Amino acid sequence: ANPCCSNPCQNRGECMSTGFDQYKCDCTRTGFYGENCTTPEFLTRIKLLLKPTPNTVHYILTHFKGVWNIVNNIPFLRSLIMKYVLTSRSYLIDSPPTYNVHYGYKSWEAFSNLSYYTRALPPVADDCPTPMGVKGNKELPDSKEVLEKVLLRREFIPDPQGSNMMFAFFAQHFTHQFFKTDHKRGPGFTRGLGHGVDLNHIYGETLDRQHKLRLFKDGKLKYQVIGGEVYPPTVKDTQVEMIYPPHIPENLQFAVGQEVFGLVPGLMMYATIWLREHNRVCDILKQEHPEWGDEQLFQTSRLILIGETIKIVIEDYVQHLSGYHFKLKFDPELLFNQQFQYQNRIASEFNTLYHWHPLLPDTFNIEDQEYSFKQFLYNNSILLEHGLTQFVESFTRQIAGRVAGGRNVPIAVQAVAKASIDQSREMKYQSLNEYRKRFSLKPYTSFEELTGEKEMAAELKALYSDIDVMELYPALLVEKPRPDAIFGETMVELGAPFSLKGLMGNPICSPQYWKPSTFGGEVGFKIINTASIQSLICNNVKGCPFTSFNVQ
Amino acid sequence: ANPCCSNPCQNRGECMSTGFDQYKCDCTRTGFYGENCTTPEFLTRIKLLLKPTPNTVHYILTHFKGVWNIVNNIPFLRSLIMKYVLTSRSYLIDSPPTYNVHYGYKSWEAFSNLSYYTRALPPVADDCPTPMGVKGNKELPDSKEVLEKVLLRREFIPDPQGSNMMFAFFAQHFTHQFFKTDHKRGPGFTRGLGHGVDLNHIYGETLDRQHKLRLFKDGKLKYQVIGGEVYPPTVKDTQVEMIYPPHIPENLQFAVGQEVFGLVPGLMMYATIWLREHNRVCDILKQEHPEWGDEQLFQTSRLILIGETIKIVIEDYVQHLSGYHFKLKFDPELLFNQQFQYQNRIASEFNTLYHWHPLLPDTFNIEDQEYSFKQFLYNNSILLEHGLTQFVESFTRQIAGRVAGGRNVPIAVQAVAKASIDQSREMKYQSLNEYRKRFSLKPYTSFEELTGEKEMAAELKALYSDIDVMELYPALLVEKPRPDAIFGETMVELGAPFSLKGLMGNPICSPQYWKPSTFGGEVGFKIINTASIQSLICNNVKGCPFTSFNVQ
Ligand code: HEM
Ligand code: HEM
Ligand SMILES: CCCCCCCCO[C@@H]1O[C@H](CO)[C@@H](O)[C@H](O)[C@H]1O
Ligand SMILES: CCCCCCCCO[C@@H]1O[C@H](CO)[C@@H](O)[C@H](O)[C@H]1O
Ligand SMILES: CCCCCCCCO[C@@H]1O[C@H](CO)[C@@H](O)[C@H](O)[C@H]1O
Ligand SMILES: C[C@@H](C(=O)O)c1ccc(-c2ccccc2)c(F)c1
Ligand SMILES: C[C@@H](C(=O)O)c1ccc(-c2ccccc2)c(F)c1
Repeated sequence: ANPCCSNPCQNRGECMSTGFDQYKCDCTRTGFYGENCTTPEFLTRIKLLLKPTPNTVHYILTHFKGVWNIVNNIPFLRSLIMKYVLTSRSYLIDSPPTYNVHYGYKSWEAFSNLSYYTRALPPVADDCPTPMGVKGNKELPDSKEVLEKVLLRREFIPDPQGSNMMFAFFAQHFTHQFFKTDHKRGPGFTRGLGHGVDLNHIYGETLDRQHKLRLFKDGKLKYQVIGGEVYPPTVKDTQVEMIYPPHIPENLQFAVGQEVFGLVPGLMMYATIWLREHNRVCDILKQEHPEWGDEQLFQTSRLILIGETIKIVIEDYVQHLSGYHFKLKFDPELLFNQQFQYQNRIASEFNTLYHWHPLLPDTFNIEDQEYSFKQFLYNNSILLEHGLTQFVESFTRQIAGRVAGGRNVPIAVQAVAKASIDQSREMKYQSLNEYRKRFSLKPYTSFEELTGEKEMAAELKALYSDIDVMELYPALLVEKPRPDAIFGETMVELGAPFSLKGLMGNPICSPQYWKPSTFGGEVGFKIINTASIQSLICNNVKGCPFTSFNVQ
Repeated sequence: ANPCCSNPCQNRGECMSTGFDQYKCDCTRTGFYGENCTTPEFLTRIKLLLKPTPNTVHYILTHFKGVWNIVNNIPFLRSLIMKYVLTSRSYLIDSPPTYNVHYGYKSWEAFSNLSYYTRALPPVADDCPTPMGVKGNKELPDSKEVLEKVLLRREFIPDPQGSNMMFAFFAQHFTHQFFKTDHKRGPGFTRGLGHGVDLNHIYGETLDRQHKLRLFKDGKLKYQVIGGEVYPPTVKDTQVEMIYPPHIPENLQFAVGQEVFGLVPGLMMYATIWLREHNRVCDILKQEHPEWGDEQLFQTSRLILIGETIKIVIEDYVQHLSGYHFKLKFDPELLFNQQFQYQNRIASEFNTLYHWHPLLPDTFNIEDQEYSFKQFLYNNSILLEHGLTQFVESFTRQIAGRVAGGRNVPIAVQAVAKASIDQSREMKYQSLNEYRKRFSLKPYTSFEELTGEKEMAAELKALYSDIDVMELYPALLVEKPRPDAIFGETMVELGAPFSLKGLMGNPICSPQYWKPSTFGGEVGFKIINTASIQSLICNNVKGCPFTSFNVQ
């Protein structure tokens, strides 16, 4: 019915219904015109003949190690490059946001309501004939079928890039401050109203909760000592609501401030590290500022840890998963002479694409022992038994699984992966090809071009029947990996834009904030500007265990 | 104690304590350096020698009517000018925000917490020796004394600019969607979490409330017919909470959606106009879109009314109060090639400066009759008796009072004006001269330079004793007016930046939103781009009564 169902408008033009059976395209600012925004303006034809493809650019970035090594030591150039990556990725995101689960037209409710995840492409109208609009059968393939045929893991497939468990758990810990689905509401609703890197997973989403985790002395977070070691305080001591199975002994119910973080020792590990880091920064600030009271110590520390997080997320985490020889840079000043919006809203599709469960192993090897999921889950006593040092050491040593390439989703979390398919559809996502087009990729012409192999492709073609109806979630996990890479094109070309906006669109990166005073002086500012995953573990973990997001 | 009390840092540099008795200035990006950021960089010395003063620029803008008349008809120039006014005003506001009642250092709580009004200058530390930091006596002059000596009105003083009661009630109606102090919390806390022009005063702040005001047919707001005329529905019909004295008859309790708007027929007038305008836009959208359902009609209409409001607020309201011969422009595209943040946060100081009660007359003349405050307050039957037409006619005819120039605050609202003084101090505002410095004005050197006269100046000098301790609120109302103007320099030089950010930093002004499809097509877009206070009254009010913000 809805004449817009076929998603006729191209190149980011917007489709609007003009009567029951006709439509119109708003080609404004697209660089195109015509009934569908398919015919290019002049300058557009040139830009197109000069735009290297994602894969081309990707090759250049992962080869010529000798040349990059030289560039990386010319500030004028490194900066010039990083600036480009930042701006060119960002113009891909709508800021301020538009569209959410319930609104496929622009609307104020959509903009104002912070409870929704925003949406990079509008949902498919509720009254379209097929789930993807017009193409395909009345019903999408059985999710159980897709799961089992192309997703589930037979034999564990290690990541060729060397991603270890430090990387996998950091990914899980970090993203879980801004992916916090509100299930009381539905998928598509978030509980993280910060919509970004505000460290709510350390400090708590609400004021009431933060106060319960706080010591109110020297700006510090409450903590306990077990052995000679610092761990978070108990639910009993703080009364902060945490999610634990009823069988968990009272002294093992840790607080930390993202309620879900008790369910995996790997999460509880980072929670501890960061808690230690905060109190560490407090002792530093208190030395430079004997006149400062409890509140400002705490507030300044949180601002510093936010800095540290972004610094590390860009220069170590992203650095690693990118595979680039070019040395990425966290430098807010690169943006001070550019058009850029210091705001952000986390997109449903970012959440969806970030379900990297293939990273998980079949057992968790905390050097010495090997634990199954059942043993590992909600079992902090493991953390206490081994200590942080063993753990860092063990998790740095263990390879995580390859994400793209198909058939690597651990059976232990199959319910999750199915849910991902089901909720994708519940939220009315558009097709894989529609998202590719949305992000300046060329659409796939065959399941075989998507996977880069023959078997899974045939299996998919039997279920979906038409490449143009292939769903976004599955395609991501099944997509042909870049050469010796962990992800395919789609993952990286949707992810980077979402990721960099959430990173750089943080108030502390804005000119008013980005100055020494903001962080208690040159000494606190340095804490941000020299932060690394390595030093985070070095300053806070008992030995000074070597780490990396990289299995050496 | 707090070594930062003396506000030693100049030119917008930030002061930070570095030990109990010493301080440091962060001169980052100010254009200055040195212990206090007082000594200019080179390019700064030049910019300074070329910066015409506010009064100079103001002269040029209000004279040469012949030249402006020519410029106003050269698009390339009008646009070029408007662009400049927009960008140059805006760089005066911190965006994203910083500082609020409780935070004089940068902090995350300050940034994240939408319940606070933000603050253009930090508060004075709770442990400073004097209220203004270091200067002045242990205590500020008695508020009752300042009120009575220089504020209260003896003889009504009409505005030399011709501002009428249409202007005064529009100002009150318009600003009361974003000035909504939460008295449960304190001054310095707001209830309008939209922080800007979101038309919550028509539609309601919450979803629950909006639904109660909605008809759920053709996108329309609920309404009743009395006589043959459209007025808002009753509290009884909708159950929407409204503030009315207990003696008000049930059929006179109107709904509208800003709970306070029942307390003045001038407010209830605009509320009705805008309600009519919404349903008018719905009938239009329904014609261009027979396929559209209730929700999208409603949502698109609200987006259009938001446009109309900003269009009118800039090209008629601001136009009028400015006194400029230059024809201001509402054109979001003027910013598309500039650095500008499409966000906003309403500042406590904006609230404070906008207390324009001097505008009010001694009696409200609804042509024929003359009502006192007691008669006018919470008395909608007046609105019913006369109708909208008489009212528009009457209010266009009646001059409002001059705001600056001293001694024009109606005795009827003296409690309010005192409150303003008291709450200013409760919230720890800095001195008038500190705010002047903050907005690139030269500080006043004598009460006599501030007022431009002898009597009130001597009266003030006896109370405050030192010009550097003169409070911001009183100074605004007492300040020497620009020539035949309603406001002085300070009012206009603080106001414009706050006002324009709130206006242009609205999502609909951002490139993604500013296109025809957003508003249901070319026909809806036009409704925005041709809106005027005149046509608003023309399309909605029974005759087609002539109006203006201007007593002719
Ligand atoms: C032992 C390790 C892990 C376990 C036990 C686990 C299990 C789960 C479970 C039970 C859910 C909730 C599913 C639902 O509510 O439908 C979930 C969601 C999710 N998982 Fe994992 N997972 C693990 C590791 C990871 C890792 C390493 C990542 C890396 C990014 C990740 C990414 C996500 C994301 C983004 C969600 C979205 C949930 C939300 O929006 O709150 N997970 N996982
Ligand atoms: C009959 C006309 C008016 C009456 C009876 C009136 C009275 C009041 C009252 C009772 C308050 C709240 C007192 C308090 O919250 O402590 C207030 C606040 C305020 N008034 Fe008016 N006033 C009138 C007209 C105006 C006009 C024409 C303006 C033009 C701008 C204006 C600007 C403001 C502002 C900005 C506030 C503070 C808003 C808030 O935080 O709630 N008022 N006035
Ligand atoms: C080749 C080394 C310098 C340039 C690095 C650019 C990093 C990201 O470049 C990306 O390339 C894609 C295709 O060109 C585009 O679609 C993206 O918009 C762009 O961000
Ligand atoms: C994780 C293993 C259990 C679920 C798979 C059963 C349903 C279909 O899985 C089949 O089995 C083989 C797997 O190697 C493939 O060769 C087939 O192509 C695949 O379709
Ligand atoms: C001759 C100039 C034509 C009108 C343009 C000026 C628009 C506003 O000019 C204002 O002037 C003040 C002092 O220079 C500054 O405080 C502001 O930065 C600026 O916005
Ligand atoms: C370095 C940068 C880039 O290539 O532009 C980048 C940023 C973020 C990512 C990323 C981050 C998280 C998920 C998916 C992708 C990326 F793959 C590359
Ligand atoms: C025209 C423009 C300007 O001078 O830059 C302008 C904008 C807003 C205002 C204004 C608006 C509200 C309160 C105080 C001042 C102004 F007086 C002038």
